Amino acid sequence: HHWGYGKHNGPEHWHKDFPIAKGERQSPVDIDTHTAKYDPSLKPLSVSYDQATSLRILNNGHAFNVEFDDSQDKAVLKGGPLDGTYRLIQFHFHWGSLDGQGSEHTVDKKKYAAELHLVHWNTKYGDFGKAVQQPDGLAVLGIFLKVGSAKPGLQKVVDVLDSIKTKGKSADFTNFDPRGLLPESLDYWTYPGSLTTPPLLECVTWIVLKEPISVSSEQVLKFRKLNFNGEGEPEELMVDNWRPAQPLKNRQIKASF
Ligand SMILES: NS(=O)(=O)c1ccc(NC(=O)c2ccccc2S)cc1
Ligand SMILES: [Cl-]
Ligand SMILES: [Zn+2]
Repeated sequence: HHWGYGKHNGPEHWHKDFPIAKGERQSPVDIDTHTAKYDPSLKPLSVSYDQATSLRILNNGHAFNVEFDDSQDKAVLKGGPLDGTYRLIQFHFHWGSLDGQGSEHTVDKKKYAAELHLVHWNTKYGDFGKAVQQPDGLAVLGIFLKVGSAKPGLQKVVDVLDSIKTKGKSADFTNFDPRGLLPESLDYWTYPGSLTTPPLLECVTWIVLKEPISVSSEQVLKFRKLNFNGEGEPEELMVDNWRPAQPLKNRQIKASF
C-alpha cells in the first residue's frame, strides 16, 4: 500500500505515514496575489543553466524526472531570497487529466494545466541527501504551464516519454537544455515550504514564476499517456499527480515585483 494519488492512497492519506503532512510549512499553497507583498530586500534572481548536463529520464511511478549530473558546479540558481548557491539536480512536472487542473500551486485559486519543478540543493550542505535535513536545504523553481502554443524546448522530453511509459523505466537523456523551458520574465513569488510529495520534508524555499509557459494540447496529452503502474500491470494513466493547496498558516508570500 504505497502512497499515490488515488482515493485510498492519495493526499488525504499521506499524513498517516508522514505526519509532517499537517505541518507548519507545507506546500503547495494558493498564491493570493493581492496579499503577497513586494519585498525590496530580494536580490536579483539568477538562473544559470548554460552548463547544465542532463543524464537520464525516469518514470518513478509518481511523475517523470529529468536528472542532471550535479557532481560539479554547473546549472545553479542563486540570488532572489536565496543565500548562497543552489545546484540543479532534476526537474519534473505535475499535471491533470484535463486542461482545467494539474498545477500544485494556484494563483488566486486558479489552477494551471501543469507545473514544472526545477529542484536544486544548497551547495553548502555537500549533497542532496544532507540538504534535505536542513530548513534551507532546497530551492524549487516552479513554472506554470498553460495550454496554447507549443513549447519547442519541451518536445525532446515529450518524444522520449514513450520509452519510459511505466514505473521503474529509465532512458538515457543527455544534452537536454532546461533554458528552453523558461518564460521571458523571472518575476516571482517566494515563500518557505516543503516537498509536495512524501516525505513532504520542510526544507524548501519556493520560487514560483508569475509568467507561465505555453505548451500545446498535443504535448500535455502525451504526458497523460504515461502510467503510474509498472510494466505488465493494469494500466492506470499518470494524470492528476498533484497535491492540492495546503494551509498557509504562519507564512507570508513575498513578490519580487
Ligand atoms: N514536488 S517537489 O516538491 O518539487 C519534490 C522534489 C523532490 C522530491 N524528492 C523526493 O521525494 C526524494 C527524496 C529522497 C531521495 C530521492 C527523492 S526523488 C519530492 C518532491
Ligand atoms: Cl484511480
Ligand atoms: Zn514537484
